[PDB]
Amino acid sequence: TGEEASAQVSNRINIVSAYGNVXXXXVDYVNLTVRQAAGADNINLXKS
Amino acid sequence: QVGIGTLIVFIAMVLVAAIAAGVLINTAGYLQSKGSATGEEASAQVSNRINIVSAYGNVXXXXVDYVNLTVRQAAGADNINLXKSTIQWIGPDXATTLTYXXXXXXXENFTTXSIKGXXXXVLVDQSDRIKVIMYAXXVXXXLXXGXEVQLTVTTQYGSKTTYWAQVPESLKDKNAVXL
Amino acid sequence: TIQWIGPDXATTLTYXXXXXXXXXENFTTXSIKGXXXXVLVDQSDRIK
Ligand SMILES: *[C@@H]1O[C@H](CO)[C@@H](O[C@@H]2O[C@H](C(=O)O)[C@@H](O[C@@H]3O[C@@H](C(=O)O)[C@@H](O[C@@H]4O[C@H](C(=O)O)[C@@H](O)[C@H](O)[C@H]4OS(=O)(=O)O)[C@H](OS(=O)(=O)O)[C@H]3O)[C@H](O)[C@H]2O)[C@H](O)[C@H]1O
Ligand SMILES: *[C@@H]1O[C@H](CO)[C@@H](O[C@@H]2O[C@H](C(=O)O)[C@@H](O[C@@H]3O[C@@H](C(=O)O)[C@@H](O[C@@H]4O[C@H](C(=O)O)[C@@H](O)[C@H](O)[C@H]4OS(=O)(=O)O)[C@H](OS(=O)(=O)O)[C@H]3O)[C@H](O)[C@H]2O)[C@H](O)[C@H]1O
Repeated sequence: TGEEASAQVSNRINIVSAYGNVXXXXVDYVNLTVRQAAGADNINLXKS
Repeated sequence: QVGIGTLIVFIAMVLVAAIAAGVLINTAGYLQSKGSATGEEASAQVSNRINIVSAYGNVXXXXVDYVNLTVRQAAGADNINLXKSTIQWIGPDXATTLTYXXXXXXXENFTTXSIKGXXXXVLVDQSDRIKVIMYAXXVXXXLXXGXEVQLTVTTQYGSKTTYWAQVPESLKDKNAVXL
Repeated sequence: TIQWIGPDXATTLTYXXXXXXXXXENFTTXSIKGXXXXVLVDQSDRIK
């Protein structure tokens, strides 16, 4: 319990910026650039 | 315990302060770029201007059928492109807004010719004069003796220069006049 | 069991079989992450 609780609080994703392609007159994609927060461990982006 | 409880909360508080410090600096980042751009463009609006040196036109039969303007850089202005610029024509008949027609005689458009300089559309230097060419019988009817025209040469940045072109009282025995 | 202290009623909702749009005073669970759609196995499971 002690290990998992600290992992819950600390392991976090930080979003740097967001951009998307635009065709004709409508945004057809939404892309984000993410990074792990301060002191975080390995963050798998499939179980997320 | 209180020792265990304190450490977990302390971990959260530095993260919260990190987020709080994050928004403050980044918001200042956007305001920096927006502020700097506003200062430059506003300064360019006041400074970059056009001065009309003199105006003249051809005389056929008994009607001034061209209006030619000799423009020059204003005091302290930067490059003045004459294609992205526009000129208003409040004549005795029509009241339209002319634009650049690349190469012409020009219907409802104006042309340049470069009196002096290394460009025929840009006022790069301070000593370079460009001739703005305007067709009278194309934008409207051929000007008659007395018909005054009001012209405002609007630069891209927004600065305006107004010149009132007044055809001489009598057009007898003269091939060209000074409007 | 889920207790619904709402603005009008106040009941205790129990689970019902896969019956959406007809779920009266019951609640239904549709899986979001995982193989099981009624039980949370590991930390990565998410159920709606
Ligand atoms: C969010 O981020 C995603 C990241 O993928 C991004 O998605 C891409 O957007 C591209 C564009 O719309 O910006 C798409 O580009 C097209 O497909 C590429 C590829 O095939 O996937 C490239 O394809 C070649 O294009 C040439 C060209 O002459 O058109 C064609 O001969 C042929 O379709 C392809 O030939 S190839 O290169 O020999 O394979 C090309 O883009 S490029 O690689 O940047 O030059 C585009 O045709 C891309 O498919 C898409 O996944 C979103 O846009 C973001 O919002
Ligand atoms: C305002 O500024 C504009 C700037 O364009 C100016 O426009 C010009 O005005 C000239 C004149 O009316 O002052 C026009 O001149 C005529 O056309 C020229 C050219 O063809 O465009 C020249 O034409 C030749 O002249 C010979 C000559 O012996 O007279 C003739 O054989 C024949 O007309 C033409 O033969 S050619 O060259 O083989 O084609 C001539 O003017 S010139 O070049 O100055 O000597 C005139 O005939 C000119 O067309 C027009 O753009 C306005 O006048 C200003 O008010």
